[PDB]
Amino acid sequence: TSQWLRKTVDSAAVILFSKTTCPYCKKVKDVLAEAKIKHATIELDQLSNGSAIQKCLASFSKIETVPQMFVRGKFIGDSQTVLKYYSNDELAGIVNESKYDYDLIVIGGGSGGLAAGKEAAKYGAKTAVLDYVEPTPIGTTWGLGGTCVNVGCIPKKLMHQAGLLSHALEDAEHFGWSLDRSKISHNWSTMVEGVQSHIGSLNWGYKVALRDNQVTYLNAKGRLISPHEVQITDKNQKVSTITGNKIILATGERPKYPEIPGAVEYGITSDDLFSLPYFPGKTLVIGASYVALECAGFLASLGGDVTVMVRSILLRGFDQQMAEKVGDYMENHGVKFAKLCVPDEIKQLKVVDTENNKPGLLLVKGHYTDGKKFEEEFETVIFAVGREPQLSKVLCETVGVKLDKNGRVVCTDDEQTTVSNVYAIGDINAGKPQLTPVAIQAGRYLARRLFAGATELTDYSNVATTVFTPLEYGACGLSEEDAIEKYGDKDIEVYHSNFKPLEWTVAHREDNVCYMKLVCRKSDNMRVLGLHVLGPNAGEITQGYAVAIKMGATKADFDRTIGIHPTCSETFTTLHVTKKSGVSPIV
Amino acid sequence: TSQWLRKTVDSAAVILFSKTTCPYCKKVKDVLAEAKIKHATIELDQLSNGSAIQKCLASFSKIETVPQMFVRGKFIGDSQTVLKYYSNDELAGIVNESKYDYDLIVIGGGSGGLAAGKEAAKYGAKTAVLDYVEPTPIGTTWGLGGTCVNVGCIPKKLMHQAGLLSHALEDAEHFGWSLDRSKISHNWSTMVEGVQSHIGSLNWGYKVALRDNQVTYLNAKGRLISPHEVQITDKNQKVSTITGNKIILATGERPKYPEIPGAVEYGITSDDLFSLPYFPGKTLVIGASYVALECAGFLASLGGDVTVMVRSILLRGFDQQMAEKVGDYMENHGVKFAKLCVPDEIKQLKVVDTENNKPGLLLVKGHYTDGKKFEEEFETVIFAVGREPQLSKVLCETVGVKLDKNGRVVCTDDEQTTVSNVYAIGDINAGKPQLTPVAIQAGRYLARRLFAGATELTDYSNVATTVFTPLEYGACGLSEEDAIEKYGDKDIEVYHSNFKPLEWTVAHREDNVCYMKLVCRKSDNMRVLGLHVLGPNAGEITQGYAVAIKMGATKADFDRTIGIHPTCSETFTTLHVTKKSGVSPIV
Ligand SMILES: Cc1cc2nc3c(=O)[nH]c(=O)nc-3n(C[C@H](O)[C@H](O)[C@H](O)COP(=O)(O)OP(=O)(O)OC[C@H]3O[C@@H](n4cnc5c(N)ncnc54)[C@H](O)[C@@H]3O)c2cc1C
Ligand SMILES: Cc1cc2nc3c(=O)[nH]c(=O)nc-3n(C[C@H](O)[C@H](O)[C@H](O)COP(=O)(O)OP(=O)(O)OC[C@H]3O[C@@H](n4cnc5c(N)ncnc54)[C@H](O)[C@@H]3O)c2cc1C
Ligand SMILES: C=C1C(=O)C=Cc2ccccc21
Ligand SMILES: C=C1C(=O)C=Cc2ccccc21
Ligand SMILES: [K+]
Ligand SMILES: [K+]
Repeated sequence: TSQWLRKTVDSAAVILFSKTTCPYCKKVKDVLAEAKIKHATIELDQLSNGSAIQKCLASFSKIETVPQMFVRGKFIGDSQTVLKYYSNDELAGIVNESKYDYDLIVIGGGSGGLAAGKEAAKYGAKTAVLDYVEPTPIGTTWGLGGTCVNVGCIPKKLMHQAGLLSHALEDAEHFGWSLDRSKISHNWSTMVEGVQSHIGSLNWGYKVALRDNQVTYLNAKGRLISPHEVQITDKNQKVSTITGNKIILATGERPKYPEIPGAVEYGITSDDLFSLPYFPGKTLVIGASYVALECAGFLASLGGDVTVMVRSILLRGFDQQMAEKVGDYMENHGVKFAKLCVPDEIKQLKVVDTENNKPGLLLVKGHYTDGKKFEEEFETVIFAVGREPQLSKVLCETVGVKLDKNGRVVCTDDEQTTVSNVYAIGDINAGKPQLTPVAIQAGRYLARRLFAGATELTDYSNVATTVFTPLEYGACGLSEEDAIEKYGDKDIEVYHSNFKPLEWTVAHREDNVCYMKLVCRKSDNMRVLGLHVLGPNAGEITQGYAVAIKMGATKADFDRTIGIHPTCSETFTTLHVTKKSGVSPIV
Repeated sequence: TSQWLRKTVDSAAVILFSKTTCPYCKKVKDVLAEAKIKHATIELDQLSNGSAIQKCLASFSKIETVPQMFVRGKFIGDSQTVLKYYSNDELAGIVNESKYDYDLIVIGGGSGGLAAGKEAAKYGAKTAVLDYVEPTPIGTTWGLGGTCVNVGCIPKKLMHQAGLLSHALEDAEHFGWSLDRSKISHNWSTMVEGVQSHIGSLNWGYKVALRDNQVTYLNAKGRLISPHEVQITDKNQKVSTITGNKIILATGERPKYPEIPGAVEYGITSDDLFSLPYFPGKTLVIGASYVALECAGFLASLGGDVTVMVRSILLRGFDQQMAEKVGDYMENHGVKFAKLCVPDEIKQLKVVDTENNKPGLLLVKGHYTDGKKFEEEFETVIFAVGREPQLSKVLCETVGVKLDKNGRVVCTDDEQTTVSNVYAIGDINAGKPQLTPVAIQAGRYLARRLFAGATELTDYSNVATTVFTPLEYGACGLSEEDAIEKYGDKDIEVYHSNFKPLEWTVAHREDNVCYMKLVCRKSDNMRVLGLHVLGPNAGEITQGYAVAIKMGATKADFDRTIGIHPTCSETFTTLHVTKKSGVSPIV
C-alpha cells in the first residue's frame, strides 16, 4: 500500500487525492477545470483501503485530509493553498514546474505510442510524441500513425475487402442480380487512391487528436542518449536535445529482406505494397507469414496471377491443422504455391514505368528441396519474410536498456525496461503478441499507472487473433499441438465441426470447408484452452468468445448458451463430435 | 436420487446402466451394436454419486451389479440374460415390446419437433414425427422442416443477403471495380428459385435424416384425442389412430390477419412471400415486428418501392432506443413509414397475373391518429401483425392440456404440460423466446431427459437475438428500459459508443450510425445486464458475448479482453463513455 503510494506520488505529473462527498475537493476540481489544468484524481471513498491510503498520505503531506494536490512528487497544498496559488496567479508556474521539458516523451508515433501519449496528457502529463518514417529502399514513406494505419492492418483489410467484393460480384448473380461479369475488371489505382485517402484522414485525425490533448508532436527522429535525454534530428538535419521524466519506446519494426542479390534493389515489401502506384501484375510473394498469405490472397481475388514461395510450412506458430486448411482454400481459389522452395537471386528484366504506372519485370531464380531449379518471371516480387526492430538507431547502447538476441527490449510485466523511467510497448517488447490492440491497451494502461496511480497490468494471455486470408481464420488460446505438448494427449479433448454459411448455399460455394474446433482440457472441467474458426467474418465470430475464455469458459458454458440463427458463430454452441471419437466432422 | 432414478427407469425406451471399466458391459454393448439395437447408456463410474445409484438400482432389478438393461420401465437382465435373449433370437421382440405403437410421437415437423424426434431415436425410442402444412388462404404450402426452414429464418436471411449484395455492388465501385450500375437490375424470380431450391434440399435432407435414424415420418395432420392416442388424417382423408408413450407438441404458429375487409382475400403474409411467383412490386408492409421490418428492408434493398404502416412503435418488446436507430437507418435508405396509421380496408384493383407472374394492384384505405385519411395504391400488401398457435386444431379440449389466454401451452420448466406424458416445445410453449435455436435445444435436451436419464434443463435466460434489418441489430439480455425498471436508474450504468466499420470508410457510408452499448448494474460489480449492437454482421458479433454473459460477465471482463483489429466487435472491449456522463458517444 505505501509502496503503491510512493510510486504514485513520485510518478504523477499532477494528481489530486479526493473524495466524492467533499465540497473542498469539488472547489479544487472546479478551480483547476476553470484554470484549464488537467489532472488525475483518486477518490479515496471508492477504494476498499482508502482509509489506509488517507493515513499513509501524511507521510507525504504531513496532513491526512482531502483534498491533497501533488505535482511531480511534491505536495502542493490543501484547498486553501491551491486557491492561494490560483488567486496570486502562481498556479500556472507551479503545475508547469519540472526538472524536465516533458513528463513523457514517446519515441514512435504508432498504435502504442499515440495511445500512451494521448492517455498520459489526459492526466496533466506534459507529453511529446516523436515520429519519423525512415524510407523504404525505393523511397516510400508515409504519415503519422505507425505500421497498422499506414502499411498494415488498415490498408491490408481494405484490400481484403476489395478482394471479398470480387466474390460478392460472383454471388450477386445467383441471388438474382443481372450482372455482365465478362465486362467487369478491377482498377488497382482507383482502389489505392481510396485506401490512401482514408489513411490520410487518419494521419490528419491523429495530428488533430494530439493538438486537442495539448500533446507536442515532433516529426523528428529520436535517439535516447541518457535515461532522460532524447536527441532529435528534424526534417532539416537540425539537431537538438529534449528531456523527459518518463520515456516510452514504441518504435515498432520494419520488414526484413533476404540476403540475396537483387532483393533490395528490385523487390518490395508490404511497406511499399499499399501505396504502390502501379498494379503489381503477376506477383511472387516470398514468405509464409500471415502477411504473406493475406497479401497473396487479396491480390489473387483482385484477378491477379499470384504465386507464394514457401520454404517449409505455412504460418509457423499457428495451429498447423488450421494453417493447412487456410492454405488449401487459397490453392483451390487461384493462389499457386511453390512448396519447399527458397529464392537464390532476383534479376531485373524491366524497370518500373514511373510514367504509365506499369510494373517492371523480374526473373526469380531459386531451388526446391528436391534439387530442381526454380526459374520464373514475375512483374512484382514481395518479401514477407518477417520483421525486425531497429533499436541501435534509437538506443545509444550506453543507456543500459537491455535487448534480447532478436534486438527486442527485455521488459518486466509492467513494461519497464532495465532503465527504470524507460518503458517499451508494442512490437519491440520482447515476448509479447505483436498486435495493434495489445499495443494500444499496453500504452493506455501503462500511462494510467504512471500518471494516475492505477495498478492494472495488461493481460497478454489468450489474446485473440484473425488472419484475413481469403477465407478468414480467427483463433483464441492454444493451438491443438501446443495444448497436447503442455498437458499431454490423454488430457486433451477436441470438439469440432465443419459448417456452411447460409450465404454460401444459393451462391454454390463449398460444403465442409469452413471449420471450427474447441481444444479442451479433460482434467479441468473441459476448460476451453483454444478456439479456432475458419470462415467468413472470423474476427467478428471470435472476438466475443475471447471474453468468455478470459473468464475460464468450459465446454459446458458453450453448450448452455443458445445460438443466434442463422449465423456461422452459432455452431460453437452445438459441437459434439470429438476427434478421439474418430467420427467425421463433415455435415 | 431415487426420484431421479425411477423417472429415468420408467421413461427410457432402452437403457443400459454400465461402467467404463466393465468387460461384461462392453459385451452387452457389442451384442446390441451388432444387433442394431439403439440404446442409452449411463456410465456410473463417471457420476459423483454412481455408488448411490448402483445401490438404489436394486430397488428395480433386485441386483446391484453392472451391466443392467431396462426396456420401457422393466428390468430385462444382466449380461447372461441378454445373451440368453440374443442367442434365442428373442431380443428383437423384447426390445420392441410396448404398450404403445411408439415411445414418442412428435406432432409438428419443425425446428423443435425434428430435433426432439432425431435425438430420441438415437437412444432407442421408437419415434414417429407428424407434419402437415395447412395452406395459406391463397393455397401456398411447403415441405418438411417447419417455419424457419420454409417461410422464416432461412429464406428471410437469404433474401436479406440478396439485399446486402445490392450494397456490395455499390461498394465495389469505390474499391476499384468497374461496374455499370445503370445497367444492373434484380430478378425476383431467379432469386426465389435459388432460395426455393435450397429449401427443397432441406426438406429432402430432413426426410433422409429421419429415415437414417429409423424415425417414422407421416405427412399427416395429428390430433391428440387422449393422453396416449393421436388421430391422424392423411393426404387421402383416411383417418386412423396411433398410440405413443410420450407426446411432444411442436406445432408452431401461423400468421395473423387483421379483421378488415379484403385482408384475407387480397393481402399476403410471410408464409406466401418467400415463394411468391411474381415480384411484389410497390409494397406495403402492415406491421412493426422484426418480421415486418426485415421484409421491408430487403424488398427496398432489392430496388423496391416500400412502405411500412406502423400503428404505434417499432419492435415492441425490444430496446426502444435501438429500435429507433433501426428504423432511422431504414428511413434514410429507401423505406417509407406511414407513422401512427392503421388500415381500414383493402380493395382490389387488379387480379394477380398467374400467366406473366406480375402482381395485381390494391387500394389500401386507412387512417392516421391525426384523423387524416390514408389512401394509396400498392401492388402487394403484406401483413406481419403477429402470429398465433392453432391448438384447437390439434388438441381435443377433453385431454386436459392447459392453455393460457393467448392459446399457448402452459408448461413446467421441463416442458411438461398438465398431461404428464405430454410436453410442448418451441413457439407454443407459453412465455418462452420464440426462436429456432431455443426450440432445437429444448427438444434435444427434453429428449435426453425422457430417454437417456439426463437432468439438464434448457436455460431460457439471456437468449441472444438478431434482427436482420438492412442494418442488423443483435442483443443479449435486458433492454435499457427493462433494466432500469427492474433495478432503478441509480443502479444502472450504460457504456456506449458509435463506431464505423472499416469497410464503410472507402465506401463512403455513414459515420456515427452503427452503435453499441452495455447496460450494467452498478451494485453488482458492473455486471453486464444487456448488450446491444447495431451494425453489419451483428449476429456474428453478438453470439460469442452471449457465452460470457451467461457466465456473469462484468464490464471489467470486457475491458481486460484484448480486441481483434480491425473488426466491429472489438469496440466492445474499449467502451468508456457512460450515458450519465452526458458525453457524446460519437467518434
Ligand atoms: C502487413 C501487416 C499487417 C498487419 N495487420 C494487423 C491486423 O490486421 N491486426 C493487428 O492487430 N495487428 C496487425 N499488424 C501488426 C501491427 O501493425 C503492429 O502490431 C502495430 O502497428 C505495432 O504498433 P507499435 O506501436 O509497436 O509500432 P508501429 O505501429 O510500427 O509504430 C512505430 C513508429 O515509430 C517510428 N519510429 C521508428 N524509429 C523511430 C525513431 N528513432 N524516432 C521516431 N520514430 C521512430 C516508426 O517509423 C513508426 O512510425 C500488421 C502488421 C503488418 C506489417
Ligand atoms: C418470417 C419469420 C422469420 C423468422 N426468422 C428467425 C431467425 O432469423 N432466427 C430464429 O431463431 N427464429 C426465427 N423465426 C422463428 C422461427 O421460425 C420459430 O421460432 C421456429 O420455426 C418455431 O419452431 P417450432 O418447432 O416451434 O414450430 P414450426 O417451425 O412452425 O413447426 C411446427 C410444424 O408443425 C406443423 N403443424 C401444425 N399443426 C400440425 C398438426 N396438427 N399436425 C401435424 N403438423 C402440424 C406446422 O405446419 C409446422 O410444420 C422466424 C419466424 C418467422 C415467421
Ligand atoms: C500444407 C500445405 C497446404 O495444405 C496447402 C498449401 C501449402 C503450401 C506450402 C506449404 C504447405 C502447404
Ligand atoms: C421512432 C421511429 C423512428 O425513429 C423511425 C421510424 C419510425 C417509424 C414508425 C414509428 C416510429 C419510428
Ligand atoms: K447450445
Ligand atoms: K480491452
